[PDB]
Amino acid sequence: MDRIIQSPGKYIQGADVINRLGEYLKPLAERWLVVGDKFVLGFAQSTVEKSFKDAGLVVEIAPFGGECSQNEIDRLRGIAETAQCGAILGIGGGKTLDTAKALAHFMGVPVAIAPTIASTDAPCSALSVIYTDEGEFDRYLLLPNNPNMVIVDTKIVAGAPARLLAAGIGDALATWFEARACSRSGATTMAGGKCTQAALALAELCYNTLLEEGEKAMLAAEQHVVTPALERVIEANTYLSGVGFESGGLAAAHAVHNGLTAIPDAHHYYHGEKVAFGTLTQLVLENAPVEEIETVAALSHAVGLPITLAQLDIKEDVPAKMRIVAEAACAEGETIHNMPGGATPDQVYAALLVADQYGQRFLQEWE
Amino acid sequence: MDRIIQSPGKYIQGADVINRLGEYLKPLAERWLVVGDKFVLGFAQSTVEKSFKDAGLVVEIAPFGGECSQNEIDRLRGIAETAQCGAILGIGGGKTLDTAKALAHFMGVPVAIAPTIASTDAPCSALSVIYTDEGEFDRYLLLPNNPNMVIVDTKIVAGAPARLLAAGIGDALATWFEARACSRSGATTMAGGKCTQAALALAELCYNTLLEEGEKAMLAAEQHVVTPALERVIEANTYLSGVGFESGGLAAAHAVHNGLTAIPDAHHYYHGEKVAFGTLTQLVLENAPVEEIETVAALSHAVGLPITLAQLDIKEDVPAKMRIVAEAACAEGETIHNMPGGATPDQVYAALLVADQYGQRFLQEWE
Amino acid sequence: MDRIIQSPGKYIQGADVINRLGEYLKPLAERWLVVGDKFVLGFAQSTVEKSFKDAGLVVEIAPFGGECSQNEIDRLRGIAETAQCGAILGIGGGKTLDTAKALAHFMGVPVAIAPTIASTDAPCSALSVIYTDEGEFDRYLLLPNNPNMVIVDTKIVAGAPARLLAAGIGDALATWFEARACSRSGATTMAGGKCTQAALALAELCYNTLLEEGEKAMLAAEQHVVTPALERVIEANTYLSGVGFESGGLAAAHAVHNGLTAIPDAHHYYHGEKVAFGTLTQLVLENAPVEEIETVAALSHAVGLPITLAQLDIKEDVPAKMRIVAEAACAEGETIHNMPGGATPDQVYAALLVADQYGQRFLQEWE
Amino acid sequence: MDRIIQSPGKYIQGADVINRLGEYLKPLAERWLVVGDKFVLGFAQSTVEKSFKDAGLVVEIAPFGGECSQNEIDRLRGIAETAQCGAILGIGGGKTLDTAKALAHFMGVPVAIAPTIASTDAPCSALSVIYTDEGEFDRYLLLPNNPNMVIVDTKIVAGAPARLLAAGIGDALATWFEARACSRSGATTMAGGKCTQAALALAELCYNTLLEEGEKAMLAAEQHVVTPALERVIEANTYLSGVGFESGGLAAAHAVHNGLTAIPDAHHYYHGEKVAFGTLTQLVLENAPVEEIETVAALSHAVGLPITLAQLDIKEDVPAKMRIVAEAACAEGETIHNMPGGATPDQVYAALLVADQYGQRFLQEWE
Amino acid sequence: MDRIIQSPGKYIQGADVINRLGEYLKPLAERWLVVGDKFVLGFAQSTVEKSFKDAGLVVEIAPFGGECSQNEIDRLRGIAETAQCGAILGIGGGKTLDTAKALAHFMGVPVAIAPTIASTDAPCSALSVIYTDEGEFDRYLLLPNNPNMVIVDTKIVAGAPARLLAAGIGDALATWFEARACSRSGATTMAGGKCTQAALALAELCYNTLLEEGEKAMLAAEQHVVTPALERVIEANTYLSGVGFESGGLAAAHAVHNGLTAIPDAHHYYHGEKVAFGTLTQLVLENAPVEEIETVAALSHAVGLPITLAQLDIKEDVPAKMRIVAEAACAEGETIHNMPGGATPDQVYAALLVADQYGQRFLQEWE
Ligand SMILES: [Zn+2]
Ligand SMILES: [Zn+2]
Ligand SMILES: [Zn+2]
Ligand SMILES: [Zn+2]
Ligand SMILES: [Zn+2]
Repeated sequence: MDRIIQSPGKYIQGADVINRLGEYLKPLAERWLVVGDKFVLGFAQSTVEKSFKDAGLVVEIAPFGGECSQNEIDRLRGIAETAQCGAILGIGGGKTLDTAKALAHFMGVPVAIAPTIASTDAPCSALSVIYTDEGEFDRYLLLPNNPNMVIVDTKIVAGAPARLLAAGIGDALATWFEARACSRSGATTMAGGKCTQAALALAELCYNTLLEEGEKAMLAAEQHVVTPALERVIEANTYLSGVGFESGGLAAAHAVHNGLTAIPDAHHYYHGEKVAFGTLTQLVLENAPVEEIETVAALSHAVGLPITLAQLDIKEDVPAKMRIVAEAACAEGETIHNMPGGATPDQVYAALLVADQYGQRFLQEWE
Repeated sequence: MDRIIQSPGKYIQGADVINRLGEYLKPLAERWLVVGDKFVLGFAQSTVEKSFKDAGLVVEIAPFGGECSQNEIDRLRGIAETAQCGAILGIGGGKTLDTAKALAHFMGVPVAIAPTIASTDAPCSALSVIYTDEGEFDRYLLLPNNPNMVIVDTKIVAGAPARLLAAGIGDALATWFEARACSRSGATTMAGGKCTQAALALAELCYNTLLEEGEKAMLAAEQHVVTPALERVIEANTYLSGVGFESGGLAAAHAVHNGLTAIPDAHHYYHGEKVAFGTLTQLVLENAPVEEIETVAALSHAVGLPITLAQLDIKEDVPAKMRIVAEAACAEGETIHNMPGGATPDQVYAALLVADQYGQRFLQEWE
Repeated sequence: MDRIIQSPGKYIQGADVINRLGEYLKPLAERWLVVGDKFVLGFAQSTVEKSFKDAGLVVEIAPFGGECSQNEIDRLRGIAETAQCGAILGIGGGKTLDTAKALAHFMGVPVAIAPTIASTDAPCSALSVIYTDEGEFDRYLLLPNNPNMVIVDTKIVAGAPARLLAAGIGDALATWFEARACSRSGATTMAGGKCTQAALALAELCYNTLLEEGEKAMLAAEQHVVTPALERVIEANTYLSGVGFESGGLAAAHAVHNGLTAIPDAHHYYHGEKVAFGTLTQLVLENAPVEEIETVAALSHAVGLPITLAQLDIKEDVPAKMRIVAEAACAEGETIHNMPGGATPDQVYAALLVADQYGQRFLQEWE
Repeated sequence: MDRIIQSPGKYIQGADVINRLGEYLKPLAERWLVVGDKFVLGFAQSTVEKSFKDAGLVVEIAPFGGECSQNEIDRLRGIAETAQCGAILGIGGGKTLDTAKALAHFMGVPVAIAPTIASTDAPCSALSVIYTDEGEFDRYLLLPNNPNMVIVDTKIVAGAPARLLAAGIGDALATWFEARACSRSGATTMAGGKCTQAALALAELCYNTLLEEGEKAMLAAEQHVVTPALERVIEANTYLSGVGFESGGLAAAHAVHNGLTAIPDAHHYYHGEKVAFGTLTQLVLENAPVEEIETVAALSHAVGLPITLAQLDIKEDVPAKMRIVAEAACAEGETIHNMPGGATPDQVYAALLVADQYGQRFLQEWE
Repeated sequence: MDRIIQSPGKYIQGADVINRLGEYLKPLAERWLVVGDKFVLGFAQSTVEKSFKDAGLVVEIAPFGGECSQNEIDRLRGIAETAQCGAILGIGGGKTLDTAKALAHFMGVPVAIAPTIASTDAPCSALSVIYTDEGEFDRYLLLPNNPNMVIVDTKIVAGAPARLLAAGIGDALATWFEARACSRSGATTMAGGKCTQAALALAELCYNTLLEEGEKAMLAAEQHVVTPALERVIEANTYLSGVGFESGGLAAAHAVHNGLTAIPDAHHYYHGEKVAFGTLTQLVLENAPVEEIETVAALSHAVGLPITLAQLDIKEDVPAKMRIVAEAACAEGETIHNMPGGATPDQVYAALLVADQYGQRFLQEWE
């Protein structure tokens, strides 16, 4: 069929770049509503308003309620209309950015996304994961276009807990392996077409960047300072992993992540930490070479990601729980079917237990 | 500085994709202005009208004057304002596409670009090219956004004259060496910042795609058929070249192309045919290793591109003419100053004469 | 799915091996029906009768009608029931061996296969190609088991025309590429399942043996002497190629070969000669790397196989004839759908014209 | 000599494949006798009867006594003849399968072999192994042909004790070294001739598979689940090890195995466990390179196989017990003579003590 | 710019070479002033006077005060002028050698430099290093030419404390990384121009020598004996490190060294010991590949050099003391600007903390 690649129109990243929000956003619109994370605004609202004023723009700073509900979308739209805003800027965590994207869609205005943590691949994407109130996956919610601009302040991001950066590494570690399987299987990407050569290049660039700079970036994040290794990992976590998964395809890792949410044991863990184990489960499922799985297992453990089920607090009734996880992964419309050859709930259940047994041996041999 | 990458929102390519212009373009607008020249609508108008009709879209045909003049934009803006057009769709060659991107800027509406040839990297960029009369350079006129959508029909491109695909390979072969040179020097790219890891990976992917698929794509182009090698080169000529040049950087290869237009001898040669010689010039200028120059010289000769000044019909008064080219290439605002250490016109003059010597010997002793 | 590999019960190979047909076939049955045409029985009958007599076996000679038709199998059935034969020995070429294979199936008796040429991979397979009485194709008859015993006399094969051995190399040379395609796409082999690791091992062993012994074997072939290189190409032409295609899978090359049969120009050319050009076409279709295509075209030229359409006497009205070959190859049930991603007739048409252009240039620059 | 390769007619493996036993066995006969051990029929009988009945077949379930004796073969021959059985299906472990294969031979009917464990290379072979009543090796009993079908349910095999899969790895691990030895010496294989290229590739593929998948398979075996690595190892344990030892040849490894049965100490250890030490002994005997011995020693220990005599419970009066093993291995009719340059009992005695010291040191440095 | 490489006129090294000081110095002058520290003349004076006297030279022994002050230079200038001295010979450590070189400059006479330790790259250079009286870096004082002769007695150097040879390794270890940085950025070297090829080869040769001979040399140093490895390291510590830093350029390593002198904690540590941590800091700053950082960290620790701040006694109030180091390194007139893309004090501060964490972890895994 057709080959399609989607991208945000502009990706900018740099230290203290929120000082330049005004100059970068001015071409898009003149009247902006800012849906700001309460924590981000507590320490930076002054400089955001100054950045806009110095560029001759008008702002309506709107503290984000916290949840990405339709109530909150409606409330924010009223503010935006009363102020006659022509574009939305979301700045903060994922729930903040997902709201800004939904708002600007309903208002048919351009959107700017400014993540303040590099913990998932969601920002650049034209997507949204819809979740039941029990913490279990439901559906992917698509949007007609990607954000117009993504702006990443690497100094703000370096301030977050390093666990968040590692969770982004976990979500990005999957990119190459799931896009590669979609290429092998002739699967359709979330952009609606076959793989381009470009998307597969970025997905493989993502994986290699994490291998070469993951541990060094983790060192800078713990000190909350910016080094070039950190910059590269933030780009891998945001642009590369975003364009890679959307335009290269999802497969077993994210299906296993959605399957893990169907049990409450790992509810208190981040997206990327569950994806980290889904990658390892995909490598067993597709019988990756022993050298490949050892590398992925070693980098994952080197940044604190879980490589066994106990590290996601799954410790009792493991078999019963893994049947639920496996059936959930194989549900209708799930991405596990993009695996070369496909996968059966008996097959995913096997890989779960075997990935776990492999992770346990690696932690033993590391001592 | 910040690191910035720009891209069209969506890039689609595939065989007979014009039949699906309706469904791809619908989420962007409903009432469209189709801009094309007599030849282009000769074979497309019927299928374009039908695709938009079955999708519930209103289409307004508007033949093109052949040149990207301000009078043509206002004229087309009138027809579009009268028909209440929501988006502009340009279909055809560079002039048509540059017109459609310039028009939709003034009207403040989305644009879709449907190139019917892969001969320059212009389609994806947020850039026109401003020239003189009889002469051929003025400046680079910038744009605020990249095209909303680029849709390349590979069956249409396969029907074009193969010489036009070699021109595209010429314009694209320069991408990696110019972006590499900007990475080595810290040059600001036309996206406004430093190189992203992503921009450099697509620029290198462009070079390797031409190396591995270039001649295979030419076999298909001369038979006017679509093979996977042809699709890969089309993507390298359009998307990889367009993003790689604009977000990777320009250097001496396009400055020397721009100087080659200050003399009249090569006016009957295409854009990428003169870039082909500017790439070799830059490889002499930067003293690229011999294995690198030979590889670029051999591929260029394999697809019919010029590697000497006589192949651009410059056979008389060569030093005096090359002094004009050199002085033009080093003019203020030209991109040759992005080379590591810069470039004096004495050194560009040197590089032109030595590059021409190299090609003469390659055509003799090294083929 | 299940993974299945099928093989003949015993494959025996040696010089002057028909002298030992009696002791090899003795444990299967005592009364044997020997099917063979006039030419083969002309040089083999006396030797078969001696070997069977000294071994204590009973022979019933049954001269072969010449066609592998249903009526010819029925006729040989009556003859074989009247002589109360316990097994069937077919000796000679394809249509004979195919007739003996199907006859022993309907009679529920062992079969031995004694090829006197190594020109196709048919002998070892559990398949008989059934023609009408007048000689037109009828159906592919799938047998439930492979030949109980296959006995190849290398000296007899050395005496045959060398053009036949080169045709065998053509048929075998498709083995590795077609099975690798079926592995990538997950196709079902003619053995009813997915690829075993063993079948793909033998498929690739076949390809390397042709690369390493092909030229050396043809020297022994044209001198009608037996050398170890000839003994290896015979094994590759018979057992490796046979299990390779049946348990590894068929794809574009044999599909394209059937399409060439629709064109009447290449009628006076052999199976493997048409298959050789089918392999080149598949390599263009699947965009195999230039180094791979070059290696295959070089080996094909070294053994006299056709790498252009004019070497198959297809010189006039080429675009019309290729549209017929392409339609015939993409027909229902034809193995082109085993390609990764499948192939449309327009894609197979394109590959056919480009593969021909490639071989033309290879022939031109090799001289 | 003639080069000969034998094989079972059809090899099938898959998870839950006993559900499809009927369709696979359909073309062989309508009325089947099922020889099953009492334990195996406990979980399999109900499923077998449904698979046969739904396929339009007729089954007669005959529980297996436990031993492969002539009295047991005669007793089962009665049941089959009274029930007018057209073929024999054995299902279970080695003694069941060996019985089935013999019974079908005397009745002159086809046989299907469904092994429920992958612990030995004997399924798929056209032979039995004769023993005394003290436990010492007697001879090999050769059958005329290999089984008609071998059907391996991988889910059933994963449920077996993991020690049995490791015993299969120990048996299969010798395949390559003994076939390579026979090729080097030009010995005659159990299939009656010289090595074919096909058999050496299958022998080597066996070794490489165990190296690459052996540890991943033991993870899934110990969880009693099916992963692609466990399936590859089962195919290596059964088909590759089967064709490889029979048509690639035996040498010192199995000779040294038979010697170890001449002493009572290693009676509690399975077949493949003693073959494991035989392979190390052969590697000392033929003076394998120190990197080759270590790789084999490491893989053996990684899956629990003995690499010292004490791990075979041979701990007292070792030089006495090894002289017995040495002369037993060197006896008339043993394969030790297939070693390049042969081997005297003094030489094998040397290799036994030295291999033991090697493994003791390998284990000592496991700290 | 112009490419420039400076050097001392003659570099001589050998065991017991102070016995030959006279013949080597003969052509420079007949009447010499010998500036010697009181300790150095203790073992050297008697030998020096005999080497000079036997060579027909005339010597005036002037004991060195201890400091390189103008009052000391004037005092020695008096002694020399009264004794009608034609050249100056300094013999001892850094302050003696720096004094000798300055004195000869004011008198306009030749100078010979005989270093008794190999702890720094300053012998051979055409410069002094100016300091405050608290211990903080002031500036560099440039001399017009390099010394006329540098004569290094390797036996004398082997008698020095081994810690001093390791300090020379720490100084020399930076030569390649700083010259490579200056080459990359196109910075101007201390010799006034751009890097020559000769200087980069000497810079890289320095690094490779320390890698290959560093540990072997520290064995002989700690035994105070002369081996070829100790001689190669002395040449790398003195000549290669000398020409390499002066005509290859300085960057972040020595800039970070000067910062560490802005705080009092690391005062008990020699020059090269603080440069050792500066090299690690530069390697973080420029984001060197993780294999390059580790090789340098490993070699440093192998010879006793600091790879953490605590090993420089910087243990309390670290973020405070590092901000001082950072701004000191980034001051005007410092070489940090020679880094590709330069470096802000925030960036150097990042690199200081991160490098420290890296070394702490390198050391932690030393168990
Ligand atoms: Zn994710
Ligand atoms: Zn261009
Ligand atoms: Zn064929
Ligand atoms: Zn065995
Ligand atoms: Zn220094």
